[PDB]
Amino acid sequence: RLEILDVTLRDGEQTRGVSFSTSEKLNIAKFLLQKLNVDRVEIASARVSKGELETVQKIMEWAATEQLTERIEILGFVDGNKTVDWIKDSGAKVLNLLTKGSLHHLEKQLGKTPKEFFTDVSFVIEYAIKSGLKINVYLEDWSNGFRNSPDYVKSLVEHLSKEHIERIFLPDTLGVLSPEETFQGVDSLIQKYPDIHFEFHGHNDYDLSVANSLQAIRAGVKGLHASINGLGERAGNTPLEALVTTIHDKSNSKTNINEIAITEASRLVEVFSGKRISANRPIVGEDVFTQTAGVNLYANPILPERFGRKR
Amino acid sequence: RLEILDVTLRDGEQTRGVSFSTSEKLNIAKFLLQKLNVDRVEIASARVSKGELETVQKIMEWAATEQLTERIEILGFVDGNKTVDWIKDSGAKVLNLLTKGSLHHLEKQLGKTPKEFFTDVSFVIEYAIKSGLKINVYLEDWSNGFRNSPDYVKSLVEHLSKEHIERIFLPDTLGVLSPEETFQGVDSLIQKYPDIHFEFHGHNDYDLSVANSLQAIRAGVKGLHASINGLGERAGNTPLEALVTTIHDKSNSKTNINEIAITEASRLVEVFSGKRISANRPIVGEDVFTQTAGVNLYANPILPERFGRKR
Ligand SMILES: CC(=O)SCCNC(=O)CCNC(=O)[C@H](O)C(C)(C)COP(=O)(O)OP(=O)(O)OC[C@H]1O[C@@H](n2cnc3c(N)ncnc32)[C@H](O)[C@@H]1OP(=O)(O)O
Ligand SMILES: CC(=O)SCCNC(=O)CCNC(=O)[C@H](O)C(C)(C)COP(=O)(O)OP(=O)(O)OC[C@H]1O[C@@H](n2cnc3c(N)ncnc32)[C@H](O)[C@@H]1OP(=O)(O)O
Ligand SMILES: [Zn+2]
Ligand SMILES: [Zn+2]
Repeated sequence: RLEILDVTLRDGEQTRGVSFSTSEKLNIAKFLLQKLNVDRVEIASARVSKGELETVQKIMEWAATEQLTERIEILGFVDGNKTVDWIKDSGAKVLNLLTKGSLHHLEKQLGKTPKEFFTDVSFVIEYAIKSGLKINVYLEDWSNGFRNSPDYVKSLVEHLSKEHIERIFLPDTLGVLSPEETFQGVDSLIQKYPDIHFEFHGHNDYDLSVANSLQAIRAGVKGLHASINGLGERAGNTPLEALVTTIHDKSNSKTNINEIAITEASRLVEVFSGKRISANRPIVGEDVFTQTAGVNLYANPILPERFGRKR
Repeated sequence: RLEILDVTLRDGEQTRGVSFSTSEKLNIAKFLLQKLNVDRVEIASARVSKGELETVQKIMEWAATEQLTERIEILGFVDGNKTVDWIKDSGAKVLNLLTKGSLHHLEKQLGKTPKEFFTDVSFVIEYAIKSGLKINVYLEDWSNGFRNSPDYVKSLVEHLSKEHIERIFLPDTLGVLSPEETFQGVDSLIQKYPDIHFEFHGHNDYDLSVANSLQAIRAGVKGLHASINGLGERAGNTPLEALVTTIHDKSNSKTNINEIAITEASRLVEVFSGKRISANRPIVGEDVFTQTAGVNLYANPILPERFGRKR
């Protein structure tokens, strides 16, 4: 009853020193969709470069072969026709539009009016639909936007509700929210728009992302974003492995993820990305199942074979 | 207004492949108390072995030299006179007694009665006081105990309240609590015993320890336990660096920790302990301040120089 969007290949790629080859991205994409069973994957950003375009084409060639094309998503921008054209040629059929979720960002980067910007947005969604694509919209910096420019944010959502988009994404872009705050901002929107599919997208700057994610689930979110090993730009995104385990054991909601493929997904991403995880990394670290001082008295609901390890 | 107990040298030492030399423990102890300014440090477990006894003696020799002896604490057990004798010779003046916080543990390990066990407990506290020591009591497995054997737990606390101990520790020994749960169990006790100093001690098995810790602060806790780099047996203890930053920015409570010594405390522990931290480790990872894709628009309250880095 909860969709899971993995942004490991995109948001996770932005990380310093990390860059996946076409072979690695295809390998990871196949695993997450077929083995780990994550609902969808965000494999790239449009207009990044050629090669990245080729990469998306191969994955779409494959994804088509497997009736999964609708499960791949591309991060795009409000640039008129450039993003949609790029995604059009890539082979991908889904665009996750990046819009300004804070009045502060809109003015300091674009220097536009909520009216002007909404027109630019409507064009892109308009042109995207016209081009056979589906659209999800990111309210970038929403975490700061609903706390400082709550009006701009309400009109932006008000505008997107009159548009034909699949989902609206509420990201803690700078990862500055506490769980109480995440609940407020999300509850605020879900209660005004009970018919829109919202998904929370947290970042782990204060090591609160999965806790925040839980509160978002309380507020009424229908999906969550996460990356393997919490790969991402700063402290990374919400760590997929701990989020799912936490959703399964500490919430009445469910997920379609196969807990058993969790250890391999991690090893895969760790090797290919080249970013080592600590031995104590929750659920997925090397020594996380080892209790040397504990002298089934100290049995934890977190067992090695539950995640495809030690058996 | 919130005490911080660092268990990096003890609970953190239990970790697989980790063992600090007398020189390293002294170095870390001095830094945490003098530089990082953590209220107290738990440097060892009594009766572990000789050498560890020597180590505590040197630190006490030093701590005395600096009028800090009352800030060092030793993990002890309910063994009659053995623990108190050991701590007596060590030089340490504070004992953190390990008691059974769950009826399940008491019976499956000791096979004793709440009455019998309380008598053994009262002896140790009795004999400890008689020996010039101060006492804090750990309700081991409390996280499972207040959810399954809430009665045993209420009498245990009821008994400890009639004793002359400094504080009572509420540990999520197996790290299985959600923030909502942590609030319930802690609020439950604080409301029955408004005059006792309770401290939460979380573990990061679900990557919820600092979120749990925040709720404990809500419930009315007066202190928190944590380890540098979240060092600890399984997923480790609550990560000190993220806890403090989170307490400072996301709660109305305060701490006496010097945020500036945070990066060095981490490097110190990482090297000496030999457990590498990931580059994305919140607040304290190598690339945690780097945003390569972010194109002061993306200014986070988490700056490098705030923690003694990049300047
Ligand atoms: C949640 C918790 O922290 S559970 C804590 C359990 N144990 C500890 O904290 C002690 C940690 N031990 C050490 O650091 C040891 O020096 C090591 C591990 C480095 C090397 O020796 P080990 O034998 O591996 O240590 P071990 O794992 O046995 O430590 C457990 C200690 O708990 C002691 N213990 C636990 N309950 C009792 C009790 N009721 N009465 C007496 N001793 C007890 C055990 O006796 C042992 O100490 P001792 O056998 O030397 O007297
Ligand atoms: C919260 C966020 O995720 S902010 C996202 C910002 N940027 C991205 O997501 C794109 C990531 N870029 C890449 O992966 C690149 O291929 C790299 C970094 C690997 C190598 O090239 P770089 O130049 O370093 O990428 P860069 O950091 O510039 O990426 C930013 C992109 O946002 C694009 N962009 C942002 N806003 C707009 C806009 N309003 N109109 C057009 N393009 C925009 C920039 O143009 C750039 O893409 P482009 O210059 O190729 O058209
Ligand atoms: Zn993001
Ligand atoms: Zn512990």
